[PDB]
Amino acid sequence: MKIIDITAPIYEGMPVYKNKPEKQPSITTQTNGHVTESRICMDVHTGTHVDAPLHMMNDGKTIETISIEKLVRPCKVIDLTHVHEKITKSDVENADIQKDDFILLKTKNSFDKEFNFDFIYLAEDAARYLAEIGIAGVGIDSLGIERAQPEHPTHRALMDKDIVVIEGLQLADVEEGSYFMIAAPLNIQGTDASPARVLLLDNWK
Amino acid sequence: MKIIDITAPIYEGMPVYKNKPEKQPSITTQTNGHVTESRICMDVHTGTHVDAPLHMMNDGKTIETISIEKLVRPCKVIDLTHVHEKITKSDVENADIQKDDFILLKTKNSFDKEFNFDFIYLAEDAARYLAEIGIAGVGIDSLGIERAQPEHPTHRALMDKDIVVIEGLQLADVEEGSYFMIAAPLNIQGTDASPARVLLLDNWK
Ligand SMILES: [Mn+2]
Ligand SMILES: [Mn+2]
Ligand SMILES: [Mn+2]
Ligand SMILES: [Mn+2]
Repeated sequence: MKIIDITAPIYEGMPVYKNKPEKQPSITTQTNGHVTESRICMDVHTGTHVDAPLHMMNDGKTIETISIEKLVRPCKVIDLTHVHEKITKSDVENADIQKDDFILLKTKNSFDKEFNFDFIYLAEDAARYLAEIGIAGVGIDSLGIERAQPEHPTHRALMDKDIVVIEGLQLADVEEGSYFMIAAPLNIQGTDASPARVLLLDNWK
Repeated sequence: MKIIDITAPIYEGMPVYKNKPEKQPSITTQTNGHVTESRICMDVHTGTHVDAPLHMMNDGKTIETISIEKLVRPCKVIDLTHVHEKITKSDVENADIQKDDFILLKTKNSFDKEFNFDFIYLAEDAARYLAEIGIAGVGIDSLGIERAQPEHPTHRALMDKDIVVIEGLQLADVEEGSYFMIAAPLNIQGTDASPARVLLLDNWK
């Protein structure tokens, strides 16, 4: 029984989207004696997080409306580290991908220590498939699940079929295969996302 | 397989320590058409959270040094909702509490939906016993594990023997007995605590 921690470290200087200074977290501390107490400011879309429909809608469901039963369940890691530029319907047709599947995608982003602007992303063609195939949720090892797609069709195509999106996974030391996924978000209410601790278990039970 | 969410909701207006209005979380939201994006600010000791040795020491370990192997593991939920004022050595001698047990304390705090200044707490006599018995960790259904104790002897007795302190649990709907605990902290580096999503499973094997 090994736990693989596939969560991104949160710290000032961490890889953030487009390396934008304002997307960086701040931690303030105070030590009155031996008592050390901190406060953290962070974008909900920081490192390992779970997107909610409200991101890409407006009467969109929040983080809260997505049940823990959908996040603390079995999952399948798909190795797409052979993929260049973007994941296409081709790369996900040939994989074991059924209805109510939670698929985590290990791509060459798992191996970038700093932000890469040309990160492998889930194209609309790939997402529209995944939606009509009837997957439960998709995780990507990238802070955003899509780029170079204005009107955000990838995102919109998942959250339309209430498919939970997990961004910011660190899947370097993970082998393609089925695992017990623990995707535990901060119990934030009414928001477009929540930062998450995502663990894999080799439970094989 | 039933998950029990024993994590407090995080929202402006939530119960915080002594109702200090500065300990309240903040959130800023932005809406370019249908993209919605948020930023949270919160005390790392807000609601359900894991304490680190740093709080109550300085050479003491930060919230990245408590491994997930001792936070995502079998737990014992002990009923002490018959206890008044404070938990004592007598109150934790009678219970099936063993070395390397992770013990979550259900008390009258779970049935308090607002902060109460007279909260049940773990007293030094009890925290010392649990320290020399060799428990792996103790969870409390109060935002703080002690009060009316200057020098913080309960904290220190436990963070001294690398015993983990988990605070802010919501154990009203939780029957005394064994569970699988997922105490999944936000992966913030070099801090005195980190907010946690704590889940309880009934897998029993
Ligand atoms: Mn995002
Ligand atoms: Mn997104
Ligand atoms: Mn605390
Ligand atoms: Mn504390």
